[PDB]
Amino acid sequence: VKPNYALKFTLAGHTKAVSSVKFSPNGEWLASSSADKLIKIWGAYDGKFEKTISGHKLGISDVAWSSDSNLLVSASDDKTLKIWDVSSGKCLKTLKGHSNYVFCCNFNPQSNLIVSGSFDESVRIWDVKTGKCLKTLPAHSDPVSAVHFNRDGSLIVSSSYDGLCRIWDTASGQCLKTLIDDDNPPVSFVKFSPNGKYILAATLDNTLKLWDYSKGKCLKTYTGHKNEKYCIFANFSVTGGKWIVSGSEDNLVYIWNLQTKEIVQKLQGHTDVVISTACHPTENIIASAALENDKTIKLWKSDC
Repeated sequence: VKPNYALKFTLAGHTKAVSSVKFSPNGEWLASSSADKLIKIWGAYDGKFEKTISGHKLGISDVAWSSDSNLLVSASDDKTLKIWDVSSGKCLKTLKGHSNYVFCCNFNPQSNLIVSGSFDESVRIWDVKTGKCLKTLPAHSDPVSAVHFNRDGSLIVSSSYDGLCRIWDTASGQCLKTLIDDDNPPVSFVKFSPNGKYILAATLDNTLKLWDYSKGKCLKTYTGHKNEKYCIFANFSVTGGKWIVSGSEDNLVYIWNLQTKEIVQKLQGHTDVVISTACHPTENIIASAALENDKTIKLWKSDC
């Protein structure tokens, strides 16, 4: 069994590279962020433009949705994050504290906390209600590329150019596990698996790895794509067959069988690096976004 993702819509509007795409947890919306300093909201099923959200002073690297789909948080080169009310488009809070570019962000599932990572090498944990920084973790010795909470919010995972992944207890901010290989290329992406038992990590050695972080064992490896420079997001696709999905520096979306590690589809259409992909929470739909030769988001649909 293999998927048959086909292009359904191309979403144009951004005027520089598109950095991140995320489906809302209710499935209704797609949010995109860009080097053009803007967030755009689009209908998830037909790609219909909904609104533009503005206020950052420099490019945006990432966006993330609250669990109730009512808030977004964005991470900017302007050294701040902003919390946005999606309905009004208004900036509710500006999160100040990082000393350089903020690259990545996420709400916890509870959505009372935001986690962020920065070029400044720290991971910060922020109170959503007040906008205050609760903890600064001395997380890494090089830029932080990704941050993610697990399903119950009790853990955070971070990746860095220092070649490490680290697992942090949310409440205490203590490091519970450091994952360190024999060689240490930059770790460009990480997230927990749906069940929270594994982490999926990308390295700038053109490789994605699935790890049991408790046991420190690499269970699966996914290769054949191009990823030596950009911090490209990956995903577990779980609405149909169980796949791994990633963008690639050869302008394609790659899809792998999670168990066999075989490449099952390569989606062709973008004209620049595919830096972000997202999988819809209930339907077999992928959103992909590309850098400045392209500037578009594509929506793809499969029967499985």
